[PDB]
Amino acid sequence: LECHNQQSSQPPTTKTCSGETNCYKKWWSDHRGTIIERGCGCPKVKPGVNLNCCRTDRCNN
Repeated sequence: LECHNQQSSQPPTTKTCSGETNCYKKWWSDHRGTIIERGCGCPKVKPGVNLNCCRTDRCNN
């Protein structure tokens, strides 16, 4: 499964995951900025932080 890797405002980078056939994206705004991060798997959705789980390729962008 090929999903994105870049975070925050990085370039369009992807990578193949092994065993894991899922990817998720998490982001959260700060004082005067926005932090973004993606990866494979599906963590727990915590309150205050944005997170999205999907099973689509590069779905975590």
